[PDB]
Amino acid sequence: KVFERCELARTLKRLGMDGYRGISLANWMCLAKWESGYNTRATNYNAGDRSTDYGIFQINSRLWCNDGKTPGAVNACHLSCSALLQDNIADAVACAKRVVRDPQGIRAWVAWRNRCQNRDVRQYVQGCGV
Ligand SMILES: *[C@@H]1O[C@H](CO)[C@@H](O[C@@H]2O[C@H](CO)[C@@H](O)[C@H](O)[C@H]2NC(C)=O)[C@H](O)[C@H]1NC(C)=O
Repeated sequence: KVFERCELARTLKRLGMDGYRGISLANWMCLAKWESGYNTRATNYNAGDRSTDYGIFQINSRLWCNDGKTPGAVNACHLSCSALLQDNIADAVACAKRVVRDPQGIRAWVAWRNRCQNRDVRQYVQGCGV
C-alpha cells in the first residue's frame, strides 16, 4: 500500500509518533518519503552485507527484524520482517520506535540524514490537519 501524504500523517499521529523522543511528525514524514515513497511493500537488498530493508521505514533485517535468511541477525524488534510488509503500519511503527531508542536515534535512517537534517520539512504535514 502506497499511503497518501496526509493519510499517513493522521495515521502516525494516531500512532503516537508525533514528538516521540522529541521527533516531530514532519520529520517522520520526511524520512518515510525518502525511505519508501510511502510504500509499505518496499524492500531493498544489499548484496554486499547480504541483508534486506523492509517497508515504509525500511527497517534492516540484520539488526531489527527477522527474515530467516540474513547472516548474523539480532532481531531486536522481535518481529518477522513480514510484519513490516503489511498494509497496516502498526507493527512497523512500534519497531521504528525501538530503533530511535538506541544510542544514535533518528540518525539510524540514512535518507533522513541526507534529505531532511537541518532542512525545513513542514511541507510534508501542510494541509494534513495534524
Ligand atoms: C541501517 O544500517 C546501519 C548499518 O549500516 C544500522 O546502524 C547500526 O545501528 C546499530 C543500532 O542503532 C548500531 O549499534 C551500529 O553502530 C550502527 N552502525 C552505524 C554505521 O551507524 C542502522 O540501524 C540501520 N537502520 C535501519 C533503519 O535499519
